Amino acid sequence: SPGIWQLDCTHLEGKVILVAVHVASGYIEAEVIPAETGQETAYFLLKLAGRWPVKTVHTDNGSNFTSTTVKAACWWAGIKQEDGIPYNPQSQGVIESMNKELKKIIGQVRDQAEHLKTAVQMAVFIHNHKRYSAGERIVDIIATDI
Amino acid sequence: SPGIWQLDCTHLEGKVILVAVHVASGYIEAEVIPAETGQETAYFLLKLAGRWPVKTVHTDNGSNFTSTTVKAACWWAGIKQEDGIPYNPQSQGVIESMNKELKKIIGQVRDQAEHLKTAVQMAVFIHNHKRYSAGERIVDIIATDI
Ligand SMILES: NCCCCCC(=O)N[C@H]1Cc2ccccc2/C1=C\c1ccc2c(c1C(=O)O)OCO2
Ligand SMILES: NCCCCCC(=O)N[C@H]1Cc2ccccc2/C1=C\c1ccc2c(c1C(=O)O)OCO2
Ligand SMILES: [Cl-]
Ligand SMILES: [Cl-]
Repeated sequence: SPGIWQLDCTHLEGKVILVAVHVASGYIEAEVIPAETGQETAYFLLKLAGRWPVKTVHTDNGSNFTSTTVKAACWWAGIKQEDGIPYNPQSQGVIESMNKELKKIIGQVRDQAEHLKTAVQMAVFIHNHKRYSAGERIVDIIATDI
Repeated sequence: SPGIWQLDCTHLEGKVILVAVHVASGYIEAEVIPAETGQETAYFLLKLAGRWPVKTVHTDNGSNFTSTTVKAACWWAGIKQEDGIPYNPQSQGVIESMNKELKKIIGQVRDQAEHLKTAVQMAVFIHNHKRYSAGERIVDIIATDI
């Protein structure tokens, strides 16, 4: 549980927002990319795994699950790559709710930033600090595990 | 102490590697940028502060300390922007040692990656996982503070 992350891909302004959610805490990292490719996903996962102890990733779709580049990154970083099938159906709705929430925050900050990527990082900040906070929960969870 | 970070800028392959070090743990985040500008530094700090509880940043030079864009980002993210003058002289040497270590790791992985940015993120991963590890220390420090 402390090492479980879920990938999530959402769209805004003709661009793609790639999100990793730490399932147990709701803590997120996110980036804007031109389109979701195996290459982009692989690089994103490498970044994530260097920063937090990522044991398992539930991939966001079958293309990323199949991607040899994503598989290479998961091998390199010691990540167990799994499907993201919502066997528990309240998963769908929670990811949906998070995308809606993130887009709302992005709209609330959008005019403070020239570029979407900046607004997305502002949204990450607000989400992870919002009150415990998600940032507090992830640290506590991992510390307890260690 | 749990909230103190130090910026560090080093060079490789005609490119710039921007590093943030969590002083109490040795944990790092890093990115490759074409050149160190206020814009790049500001964006990097926004990303960092959304991901960890960044209270104080010791800036890497006077240009970034002066930059209105960096000041704007620090204001936005609630970061106290400070100078990075090594009042304690063992700071210089520790940062110097870290840059040497990072470049060594980059060389050890460089052939596994087409692009420098990938090698740098591999180096971040190896550095933060190397055995406690820096990743374990930062989590414990912050958890104790919370
Ligand atoms: N629509 C009006 C926009 C006017 C811009 C106002 C303004 O200075 N924003 C600051 C606030 C702020 C808070 C935190 C971080 C950046 C920024 C800002 C700019 C900025 C800086 C670097 C970047 C950026 C942008 C960006 O602006 O996105 O993009 C990638 O690297
Ligand atoms: N001697 C040359 C080696 C040829 C490449 C070998 C190879 O497949 N590396 C994997 C291993 C690996 C481990 C972790 C993450 C990426 C990669 C790799 C590629 C890669 C993927 C996405 C990217 C990249 C690269 C990149 O290659 O940098 O760049 C930005 O997004
Ligand atoms: Cl946080
Ligand atoms: Cl780690």
